[PDB]
Amino acid sequence: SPFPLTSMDKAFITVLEMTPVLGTEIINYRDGMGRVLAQDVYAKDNLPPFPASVKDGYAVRAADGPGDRFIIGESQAGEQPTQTVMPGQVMRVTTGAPIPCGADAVVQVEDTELIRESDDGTEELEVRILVQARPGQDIRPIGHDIKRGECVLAKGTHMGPSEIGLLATVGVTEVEVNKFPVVAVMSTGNELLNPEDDLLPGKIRDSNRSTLLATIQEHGYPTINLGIVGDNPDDLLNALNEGISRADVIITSGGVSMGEKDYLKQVLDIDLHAQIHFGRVFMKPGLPTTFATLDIDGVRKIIFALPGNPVSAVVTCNLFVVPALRKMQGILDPRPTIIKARLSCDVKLDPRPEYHRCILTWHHQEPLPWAQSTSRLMSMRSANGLLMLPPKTEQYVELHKGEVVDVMVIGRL
Amino acid sequence: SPFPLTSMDKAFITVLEMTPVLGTEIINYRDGMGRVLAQDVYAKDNLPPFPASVKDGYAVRAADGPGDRFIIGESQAGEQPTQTVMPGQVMRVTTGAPIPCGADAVVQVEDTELIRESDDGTEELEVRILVQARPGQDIRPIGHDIKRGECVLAKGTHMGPSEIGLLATVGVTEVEVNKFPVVAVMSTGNELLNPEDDLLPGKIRDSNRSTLLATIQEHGYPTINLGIVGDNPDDLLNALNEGISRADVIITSGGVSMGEKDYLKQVLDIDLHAQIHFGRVFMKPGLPTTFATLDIDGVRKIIFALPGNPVSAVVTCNLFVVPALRKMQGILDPRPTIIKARLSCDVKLDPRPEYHRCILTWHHQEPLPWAQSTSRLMSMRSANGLLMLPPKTEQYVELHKGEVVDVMVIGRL
Ligand SMILES: Nc1ncnc2c1ncn2[C@@H]1O[C@H](COP(=O)(O)OP(=O)(O)O)[C@@H](O)[C@H]1O
Ligand SMILES: Nc1ncnc2c1ncn2[C@@H]1O[C@H](COP(=O)(O)OP(=O)(O)O)[C@@H](O)[C@H]1O
Ligand SMILES: CO[C@H]1O[C@@H]2O[C@@]3(C)CC[C@H]4[C@H](C)CC[C@@H]([C@H]1C)[C@@]24OO3
Ligand SMILES: CO[C@H]1O[C@@H]2O[C@@]3(C)CC[C@H]4[C@H](C)CC[C@@H]([C@H]1C)[C@@]24OO3
Ligand SMILES: [Ca+2]
Ligand SMILES: [Ca+2]
Ligand SMILES: [Ca+2]
Ligand SMILES: [Ca+2]
Ligand code: NA
Ligand code: NA
Repeated sequence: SPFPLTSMDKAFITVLEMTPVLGTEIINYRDGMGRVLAQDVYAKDNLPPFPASVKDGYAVRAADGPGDRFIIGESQAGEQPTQTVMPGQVMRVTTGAPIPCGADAVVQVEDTELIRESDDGTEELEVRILVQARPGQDIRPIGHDIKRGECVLAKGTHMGPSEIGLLATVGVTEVEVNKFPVVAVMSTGNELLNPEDDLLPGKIRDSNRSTLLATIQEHGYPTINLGIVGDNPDDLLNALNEGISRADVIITSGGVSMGEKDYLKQVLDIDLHAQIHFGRVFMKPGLPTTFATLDIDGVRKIIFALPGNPVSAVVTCNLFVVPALRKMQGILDPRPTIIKARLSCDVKLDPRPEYHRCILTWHHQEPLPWAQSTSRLMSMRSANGLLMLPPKTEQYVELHKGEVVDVMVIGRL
Repeated sequence: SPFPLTSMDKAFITVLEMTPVLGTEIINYRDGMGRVLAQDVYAKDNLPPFPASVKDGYAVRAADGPGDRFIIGESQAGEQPTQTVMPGQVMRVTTGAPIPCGADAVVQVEDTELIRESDDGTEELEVRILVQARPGQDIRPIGHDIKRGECVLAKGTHMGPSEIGLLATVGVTEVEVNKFPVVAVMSTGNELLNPEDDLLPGKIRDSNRSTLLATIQEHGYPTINLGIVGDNPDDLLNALNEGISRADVIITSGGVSMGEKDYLKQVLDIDLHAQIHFGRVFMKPGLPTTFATLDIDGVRKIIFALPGNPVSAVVTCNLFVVPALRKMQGILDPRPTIIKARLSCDVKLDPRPEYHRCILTWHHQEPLPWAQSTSRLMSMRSANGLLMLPPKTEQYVELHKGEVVDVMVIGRL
């Protein structure tokens, strides 16, 4: 128009406020990594479901005290005992085996001495108990860890390996979760060739599509590759319509500044009738970043039209797209983690808030990491942070090596 | 035997020293996430491959100075111009378009005023240049960003999205990388049922297999599910032989303490003829953790026999297995990231170094994160750290809330 310069705060809040939460589906628990539960999950059994030994040793009567005992048998892991321990008797137990009737404590083998075994040294017959056990010692009573009827996982839980293991424990193998967003990515520009092409005069290879798709995939979301689209409104409209049909989220790059052949914003508004919430952001890089929604058939589609410059595209993808995707897949607080780190070099501040990929490194002595902006060993590592520099003011015009700055985590630390 | 209590330092060093690096394979660049390059990668083209405009504006002769100029045409993105700019002339350019012959600078449109356009307002004819440009301004010369013949990625680089984008840029779509390890996981114990089973007397559901497989999958490595194996040497040997055939790494859990039906270490030594490098570790939890190698047909197989206790299994998997897998897939320094964090509560120290899953959280004010050991909102989050508590000494017997401790990162922050 030009569109108003939207502040970074307002643009980010607008993305989260306008992005929908996807519907739910039932999945197998093994497919639950990174999913958010849409239901509370309850145990239908006690854990342990029988009183269970914590130790290799003997199930005893605490009231017998220390002394010499006849071993009446062994409680085997996986088998309910049938014998009752009576005074002067014990039963051998292993870790995880059930406690027999008549015993109220376990004495670990280290607190015993063997007296007699069968001539074939395969059976223990008599043992000396060297300690006074307390009732209940080294036994997990029924339900000690989980009780039947207990809610073991709450709706809203963002699951990792231990939550999957908990579902396995309680036998809840099918769970309701939010869907993951399907994200379509297209590149735009008459100068672009595919990565697989040799160069032709006036042309370059499309890198943004690969970088953006890889970024989305790294977060676990399914993607659709919509290819390269030329700088013309008909082709852009057709590609957007395909994205809308096939995906929940459409990411484009290129064609969002005010250039003679930058058509995306016109197509979004005039042809698609999408609502453009912002078309410029007061940020460096990323000035022409554009965010639109399209409500069709009771469904809200999300469209990010990112800048064409490759660094701008990947930075703005991490700032705006990834948090939106996290909200869509049901994460209750979708904001990225921000950590404090020390600047590795002096920096002159821009009037705009400025963002730069960096590598966070901890030195085993120092409490704060260093942020090295993108060495023989550092060239081996991928960026895992986005430095977040404050706007310059009449007071603060520069920051110095060692000073503390905010860094958004964008990769595995 | 019992096996010697191996110090944590020695056990960890032994794992890394004895673990092999896998062989290489050629992959498509799109499949490169998390891979390590086994070759240097070179650009075969310049970037840009033509002198490219940084701006929407006009390609000018700097020597003409400011003034009124005839527009002789437009350089289009993706098209080599054919006209030569002569004195008193300019050519319209867009960002990324080639600079025509005869021009040596770009003046952005904001530093100009239009004089005349065609009656049909679709063609600019005459423009006022308001600034004195410097030769080269707002042009990326050929090779400014990447030069033909330049090494753009070194062998040993652990690739993320931006490295994939760089491969796309230079058109190197096939790259040599280290293989990922195939990791087989089995559970052991006569008391175990599958997650899909209803409980039977004396039995519990196998959770370790799910938790361990999910942990490995979270790191991107292919897995093989070897199921549940009973406490008997024949079945254990057969399952290990299947793992050895199908996988690079075999993980078991259970059956590694000194109990009457704990057979794994006997099978590994006597039947498989594997070399057990350690069979106990002075750590809490994880005392019976076992690490073995098996050299067969010039190939080194890796076997981790982890403790059966579910918390021990997941802790020891993160401490020993994940670093080994990182070395196998070619990461040069496979050690996890260790960060400094503040303890959320007082802790009594054990004679053994102690490890506990926790959640790291940053508060937007404070420089160090807090480590909360595994709240309405915190129950929504998965563990992302492993607290690393030091052994007790005659001097240090306890640590207090707020004191700084080491935390190993085990999840996305
Ligand atoms: N997919 C892409 N891969 C690599 N470079 C790109 C890609 N798309 C655009 N570019 C380049 O980025 C720069 C800006 O492109 P442009 O389409 O003008 O972005 P915008 O108009 O959104 O600011 C140009 O140099 C252009 O060639
Ligand atoms: N896969 C599993 N899932 C859940 N619990 C398990 C699993 N394997 C073993 N356990 C339990 O862990 C505890 C220790 O098992 P055990 O086989 O004695 O380990 P180890 O001998 O290696 O110390 C027992 O209570 C046992 O039932
Ligand atoms: C409202 O926008 C402000 O908060 C936001 O939330 C968080 C918690 C998360 C990171 C970051 C968000 C990605 C962009 C906006 C900035 C700030 C400008 C951001 O910083 O910190
Ligand atoms: C040699 O073992 C010591 O260093 C190791 O390396 C690092 C850098 C990485 C984490 C951790 C490793 C997983 C276990 C051993 C500890 C220590 C006991 C560990 O701490 O810090
Ligand atoms: Ca363009
Ligand atoms: Ca443009
Ligand atoms: Ca067992
Ligand atoms: Ca055991
Ligand atoms: Na930009
Ligand atoms: Na253990």
